[PDB]
Amino acid sequence: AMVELSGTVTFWDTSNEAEKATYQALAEGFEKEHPKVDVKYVNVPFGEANAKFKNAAGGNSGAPDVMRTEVAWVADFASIGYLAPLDGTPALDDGSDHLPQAAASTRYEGKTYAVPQVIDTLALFYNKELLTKAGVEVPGSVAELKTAAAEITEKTGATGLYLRGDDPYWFLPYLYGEGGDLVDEKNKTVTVDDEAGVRAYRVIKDLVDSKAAITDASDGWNNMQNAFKSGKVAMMVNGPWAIEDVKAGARFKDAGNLGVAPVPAGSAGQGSPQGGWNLSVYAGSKNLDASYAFVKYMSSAKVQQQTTEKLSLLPTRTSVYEVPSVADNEMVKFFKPAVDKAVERPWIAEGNALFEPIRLQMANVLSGETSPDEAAANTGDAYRKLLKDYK
Repeated sequence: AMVELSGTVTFWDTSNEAEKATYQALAEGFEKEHPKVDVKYVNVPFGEANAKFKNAAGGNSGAPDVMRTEVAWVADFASIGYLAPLDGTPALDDGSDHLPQAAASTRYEGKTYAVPQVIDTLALFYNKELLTKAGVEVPGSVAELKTAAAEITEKTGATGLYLRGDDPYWFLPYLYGEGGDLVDEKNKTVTVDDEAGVRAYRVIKDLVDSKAAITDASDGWNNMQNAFKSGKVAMMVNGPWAIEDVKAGARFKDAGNLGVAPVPAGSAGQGSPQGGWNLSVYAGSKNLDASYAFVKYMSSAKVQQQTTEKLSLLPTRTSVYEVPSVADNEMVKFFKPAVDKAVERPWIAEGNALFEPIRLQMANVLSGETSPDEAAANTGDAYRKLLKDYK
């Protein structure tokens, strides 16, 4: 005789209205192989979950055993002592299968505080009919995009690209395209203001000045979706969360008119920012052993496969992409090449705080107030102020 896992595992899930029934069933499925564990599923709106978790942990009461953690939230929560370390625990038993970026997002200062669940990124969406009418290939770089945009405008009147100007996550493809990045964690050095960062601010302004792209200082989500759905532009950069809305658009009655490609390269690189979700164990959990097993189960190939089949979320396990029903999934077909271009975030406590300086400076570049060099300098200065021990 051996004892079985027992006790309670409270799981806080942040999945949306359409996803939560499936995720509750998957979570409760843990009880099939562990009937003495009581899984208590709770859905927490994603935009409320970070604060709710911090408040419960900080009050030493009512915190879940297992928390669904956005990729940036791993370092956020670990940096304030709220996550159990998972190295040398049974939680990590499924190991090298994960996409490297997804694995990396689970680590904070040399320890593992999560297991990967799903990944996403930004990608270049394109109107196939407008590109076909114009005679152009999907552009693979900013230089190619400028040329393609001019052909699209001449032939069809549409602008090539809607460049999202009011949300800093959409700056990152341009930064990565110039071979740049926000910080060098290893050397505790701010890098957003090196020449690659200056060039990235220059690229976005050039795209608009040259008429390859249009943008807006406000309401950028709606403006971008309306422009792309209507054919005012032929291209936009966006994520999986946009697909259903695009399919409701007037130029996409035939979903076969939508193409998705990786974001374009810049002069010295190519990459798109990384999103997604992991699973973490609360540091103060009274049921660590069952929680380790629960996150292993929810991160497992079997569960990742079911998640894609039911919800079309993108797996982190390389093996799962070889499952026929996964390989032919609409979202996997649209996004896997883009996911191969994902670039890791800086996995630091202040990762999310790095976005606001970009938002402000990119806005000021696009309105003409601030030059690329001053924008990059301002971004770097704000980072040095936020990151007191970085050079």
